[PDB]
Amino acid sequence: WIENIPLAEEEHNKWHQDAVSLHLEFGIPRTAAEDIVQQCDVCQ
Amino acid sequence: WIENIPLAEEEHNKWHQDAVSLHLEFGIPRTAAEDIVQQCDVCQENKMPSTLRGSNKRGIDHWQVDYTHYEDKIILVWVETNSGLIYAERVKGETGQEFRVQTMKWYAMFAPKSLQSDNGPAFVAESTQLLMKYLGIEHTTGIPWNPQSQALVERTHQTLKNTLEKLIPMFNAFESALAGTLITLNIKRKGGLGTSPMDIFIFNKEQQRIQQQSKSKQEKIRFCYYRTRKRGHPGEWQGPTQVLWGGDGAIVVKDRGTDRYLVIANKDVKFIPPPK
Amino acid sequence: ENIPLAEEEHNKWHQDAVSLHLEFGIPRTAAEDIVQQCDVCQIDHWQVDYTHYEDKIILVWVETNSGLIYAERVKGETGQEFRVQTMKWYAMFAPKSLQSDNGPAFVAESTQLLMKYLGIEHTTGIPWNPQSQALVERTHQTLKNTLEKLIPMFNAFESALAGTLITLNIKRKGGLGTSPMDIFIFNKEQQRIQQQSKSKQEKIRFCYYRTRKRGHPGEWQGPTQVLWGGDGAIVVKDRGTDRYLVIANKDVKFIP
Amino acid sequence: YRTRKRGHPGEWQGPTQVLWGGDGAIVVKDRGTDRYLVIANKDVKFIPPP
Amino acid sequence: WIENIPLAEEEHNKWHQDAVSLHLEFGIPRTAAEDIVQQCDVCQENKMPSTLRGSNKRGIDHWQVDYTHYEDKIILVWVETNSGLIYAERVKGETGQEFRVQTMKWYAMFAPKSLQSDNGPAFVAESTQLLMKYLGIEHTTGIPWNPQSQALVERTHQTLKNTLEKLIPMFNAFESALAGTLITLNIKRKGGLGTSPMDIFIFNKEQQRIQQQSKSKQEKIRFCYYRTRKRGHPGEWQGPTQVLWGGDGAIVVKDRGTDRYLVIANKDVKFIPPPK
Amino acid sequence: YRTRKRGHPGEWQGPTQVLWGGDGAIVVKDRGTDRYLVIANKDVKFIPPPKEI
Amino acid sequence: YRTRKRGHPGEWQGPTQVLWGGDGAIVVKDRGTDRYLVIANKDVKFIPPPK
DNA sequence: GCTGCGAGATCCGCTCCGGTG
DNA sequence: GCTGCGAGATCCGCTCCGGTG
DNA sequence: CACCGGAGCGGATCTCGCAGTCGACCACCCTAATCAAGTTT
DNA sequence: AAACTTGATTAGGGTG
Repeated sequence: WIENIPLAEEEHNKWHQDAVSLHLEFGIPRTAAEDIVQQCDVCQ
Repeated sequence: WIENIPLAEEEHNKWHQDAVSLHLEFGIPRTAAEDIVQQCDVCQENKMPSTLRGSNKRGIDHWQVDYTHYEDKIILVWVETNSGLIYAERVKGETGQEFRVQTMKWYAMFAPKSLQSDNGPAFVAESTQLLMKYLGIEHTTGIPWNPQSQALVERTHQTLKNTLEKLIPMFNAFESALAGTLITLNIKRKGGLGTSPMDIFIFNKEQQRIQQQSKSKQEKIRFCYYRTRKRGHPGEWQGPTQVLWGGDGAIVVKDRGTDRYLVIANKDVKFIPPPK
Repeated sequence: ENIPLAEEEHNKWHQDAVSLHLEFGIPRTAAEDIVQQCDVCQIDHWQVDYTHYEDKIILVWVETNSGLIYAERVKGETGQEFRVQTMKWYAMFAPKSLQSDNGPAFVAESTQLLMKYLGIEHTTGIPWNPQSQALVERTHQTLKNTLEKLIPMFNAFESALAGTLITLNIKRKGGLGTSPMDIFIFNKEQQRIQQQSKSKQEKIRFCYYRTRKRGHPGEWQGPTQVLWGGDGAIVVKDRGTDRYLVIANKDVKFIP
Repeated sequence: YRTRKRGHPGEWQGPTQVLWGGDGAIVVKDRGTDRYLVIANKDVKFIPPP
Repeated sequence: WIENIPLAEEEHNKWHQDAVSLHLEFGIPRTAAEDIVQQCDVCQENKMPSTLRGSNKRGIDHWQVDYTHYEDKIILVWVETNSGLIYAERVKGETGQEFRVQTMKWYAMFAPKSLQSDNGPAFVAESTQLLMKYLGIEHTTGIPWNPQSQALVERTHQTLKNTLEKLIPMFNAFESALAGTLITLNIKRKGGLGTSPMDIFIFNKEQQRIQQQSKSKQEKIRFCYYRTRKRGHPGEWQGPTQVLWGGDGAIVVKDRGTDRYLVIANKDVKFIPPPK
Repeated sequence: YRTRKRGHPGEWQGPTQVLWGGDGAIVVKDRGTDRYLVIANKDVKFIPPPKEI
Repeated sequence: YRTRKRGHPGEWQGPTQVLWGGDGAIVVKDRGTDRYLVIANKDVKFIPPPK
């Protein structure tokens, strides 16, 4: 989780998927993933 | 706060706190804040196991026992699980042979079908176990450092010893007073609807009569499909199996998948027409 | 209430109170009251014997009706030991009443007292009933026969004693696969339903009563006893017919 | 009967209706939720109404 | 039909049973059938005292303490009642002199106003008591062999020792780890609204201030009256007392009769007009 | 997990895996004896599965 | 499914699996004797699907 | 393959009966 | 002249947001 | 646009340890080191 | 006369 969770935060800035996709990739919290995608200006 | 988190994480790694205070002061979502101490070593280590546990109502004639040392008197105690009618007897030694004889007596008083009992050697003894087996009976093991599986017998050791303290001066015999306590709580203790355990055991022996159960076979079976809705959309009838018993608005059924009895509301039932 | 209709049938046919209970599903102390109140024919009721086997005094307990029993090894036939034994025996059951001979432990003052302490009908006397006595005899014969089967097989005499108690009370069955256990049990059911439902409530009450003719209330009649007060009903004998009747409590005037 | 309760077995519940006898459990309605359920027969205590 | 009762009474005096079975079999009213065992000696004597009890958070600056042996380390623990912020310190001996010094320290850290503490001799010591007195402070006695008045300090001995088991490897010092636990639960434990005890103590010290508290005297008083209904019929008005504070639909008042604060719904109030 | 010797509980041990779950106690393997065991929940200190991994 | 004795149709049995669809009959196991069996489609009543 | 429950004493709410302006 | 509440795991009663016959 | 579902948090439910260091001596059942008693190539 | 198996009587591990 909390080792996955930063790394996915790193990786979304690269690869910009769904929060869904990272929840389902890394097995993180989805809502945190959603927080990244919102806090990711790029998908915004 | 999403990136406050590694610092908050550090502050757990430093200062090792609850998911809450950490959640709030770092102002995050709390749930991964719990996944902290899930992922902590330290705080993961030393927490206690909150665990409720359970005792078994279990079976008609299913039983539970422990020996007693009342006033330096070994008293071995014969105590039902389901409706918790009991028996006991004073004993000179706890030994497996002695024990085996005691249970021969008490077993002969009834058709006790099974048992929970602890790690005491006489319970545990080889020919004791072979005797349960010899008679086609289920011993089960009260386990180390759980009197609590042995709950009721210890409970009743309480109840009984209170009653002893009443009655024993009234008698020549301690063991007639033992009879008196035995009498009373297997009988004279009556409650709810004002019924003993004895009521309930014996009643249920009438209730558990095999001939009646065998007889109900003549009553009709139907089968029924149940099915399951994913995003609103019910599955195939899963399978089709007997309406074990119908209720109003739902039924009794088994999932062979679990091999376990189950409900289906009568809307998600298919009624399956008769042969004809 | 089926009790007065059962009484209607017995007044005709003169059966056993057994089959009155069984036929009509009434109480058995009701039924026993009928046969005792039926001049033509005019539970939890036991008999004991100590018995010697292999130089082992054994106390025995024999229900007079189901025929179900109990027995236990005895050191000596003393009143006091026996007083303990009937503590334990009453422990296993809810016995009402008893027969026995005049045996000293039985007749003894603290023993008879103890029956009274338990509210029991004890009867010592030369036990005279071939109904009972035949069965007690069959019991002891069958019994020590079954000892002679079982006792080699067991570490304990009292375990094999247990064995015979099983054999006869449980494993031994008849009719529809009923052991005297099953009998006894089933009797305790409805009897302890009726006993709670009835005898505890009210005793020795009279009333005036009437009979509705096409729903037209009769004259008030009696005074007669309230024999069994029912739920919304009672039981009464109309003195003229020598027959029992159900009367609804509205057609009752209870005589205070 | 008793079910999940606070955790695992709660405190006892009902008295309810003994509807269908099975092996090891049976279904009784929850008066609270009006809902048919199951109680392990080790979570049961059987009773005659009156 | 209540003349069965003395015999039933005897049957309790003999056979000592529940009010119910006795009630039913003797077929009486049950309630005096309970008054039996109320009046029994035998079935009575031996009953247990069902008693809930209570703890006192008490007023601000009211405190509670016990020593704790942690890993053979005397640690004397300084634990508030009301908002339960705490302190503790490791000690070499429990002694009254040592103790007296410890409390000098901790007392100096605050304005702790009172105490609950047990029968431990150092708590109890003469000059200890004289020291509380010397400073105008209320000791109160944890009674002997009841930790439960000493509740929170034992509770916290739990909490703390869990935290010790975490932290102590992280430090040179056991007592720096003691500082760490101290830190955390007096601070870092934060909950509800995400606040420490430290929050609450200190806050309340701001709210425990005398001047704003004394300033409010300028605000108006009115007095007000009350009466009591016997079989529905209210008494005379039982005098006038200050409306200590008014609420909506009721107020704050004292009965001098009890010398205790009280409510009156504003209908049973007389408002008493001003001087003028 | 831990175990009772004259009642005296063991130290916390392993840790290892939930094999069969039950309410209040489970099945687990003793690594030392390679043997299955039933442990009182009280003496079961729960862990999430992945451990360090 | 049912079975005949001297042509006399036995009582219906199952419901069961159509173990294989045949022409004029099918395959079924007897749950009682644990044996595959064929039943002529007249001695069969097929069961409609969940609808 | 095994699981905490019941007894004791209080405290509040609901029902039936009676008193008050 | 004084009073068991607190730490630790689990779960139902609710809402906010997304998917779709 | 109505209905069901995944994710979220306040509230609710259950079990338990703080009480100084803990063992000392019993009774039962099961397992094991050690000594005594025979033969057999 | 070395080795080979089995019964007897006190010392340790799990349970009231």
